[PDB]
Amino acid sequence: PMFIVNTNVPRASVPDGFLSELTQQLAQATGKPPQYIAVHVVPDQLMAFGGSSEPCALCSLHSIGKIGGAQNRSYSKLLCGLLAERLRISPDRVYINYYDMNAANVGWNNSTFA
Amino acid sequence: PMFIVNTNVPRASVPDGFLSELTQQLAQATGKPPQYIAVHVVPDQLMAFGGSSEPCALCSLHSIGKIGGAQNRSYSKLLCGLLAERLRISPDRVYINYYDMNAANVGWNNSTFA
Amino acid sequence: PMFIVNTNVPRASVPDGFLSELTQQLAQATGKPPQYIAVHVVPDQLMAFGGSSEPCALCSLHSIGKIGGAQNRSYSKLLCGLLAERLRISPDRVYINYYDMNAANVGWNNSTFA
Ligand SMILES: O=c1c(O)c(-c2ccc(O)cc2O)oc2cc(O)cc(O)c12
Ligand SMILES: [Cl-]
Ligand SMILES: [Cl-]
Ligand SMILES: [Cl-]
Ligand SMILES: [Cl-]
Repeated sequence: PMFIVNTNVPRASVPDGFLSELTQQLAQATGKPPQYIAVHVVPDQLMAFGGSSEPCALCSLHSIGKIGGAQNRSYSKLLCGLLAERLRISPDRVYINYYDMNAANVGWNNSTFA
Repeated sequence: PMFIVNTNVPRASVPDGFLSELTQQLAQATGKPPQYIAVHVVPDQLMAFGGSSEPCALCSLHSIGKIGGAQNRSYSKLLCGLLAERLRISPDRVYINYYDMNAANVGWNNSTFA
Repeated sequence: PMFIVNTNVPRASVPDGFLSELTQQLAQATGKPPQYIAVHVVPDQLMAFGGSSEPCALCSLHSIGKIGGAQNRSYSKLLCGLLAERLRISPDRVYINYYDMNAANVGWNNSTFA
């Protein structure tokens, strides 16, 4: 899977080891192997949520499967919790878009997963 | 909803109030309450449109509903007009991707909209 | 069409002319004129692939049509090859998400493709 976090929180407030923690936690939550997990954090962004420039985050999780009603609720609770605890962003200032990818539409290692 | 603009226009050329203006304009255009509108502007990007690095933008609008042929035409005029007036980006150098998101696939506040 | 690459490779390692090379190669691969190809390269990103911060890339190719199993396999071989030769990124550390966009959901020049 691929998880991206865009936030207006400054780079210095992203703690050491945050990307590894995201990798390991997504491994547990999605059940996917850590070797297949890519994570991307983008701090210092020019963003607003509800018109306010208070800390916020816009995120996306793309995955071949393991996307669905109940699963996405669980990811949101896990990921919002991480963003609140580590980046001090309130969960009502976080959007996470979920994408269930067809294997034919994910390229990796000169091929696709299909 | 969520609106993101990636542009090679420099940070100093993004006028004060641009995020506030986009928020307010998207609230009226989408009919969604301003509280639900998130905006993200990413200047200073390494980008080309048609092979040239004159001002350009790649944008996305994600919304639970309020996406469709006629509505997206209206958004495109609104958003190209704003990018042209405020960022001096020609409308023929702007791409906007529109995403009609299922409520189950938008996470917010430890849960999803479903 | 639109091609985006996010990578942890530093700005200085993106060779001069890389955006033009991507423009021309994607024009040939998609069959669309270069005037309609947009490219966005984002270096120096805080990213991990498989828990490792060795060079990697997360990419997306959005196209109105010209997306499918066999085409995406061919795009992946082409794009992994360019990233490996030009950015020295191993193909097993590249993800490319492919998006077949509906004509109604792409805005350009105050209009939509539809
Ligand atoms: O060639 C087009 C195109 O590749 C694209 C395009 C835009 C975004 C995207 O994610 C994928 C696309 O192919 O959009 C167009 C919109 C128009 O109104 C007219 C066009 O000729 C295009
Ligand atoms: Cl996956
Ligand atoms: Cl929404
Ligand atoms: Cl969706
Ligand atoms: Cl679409």
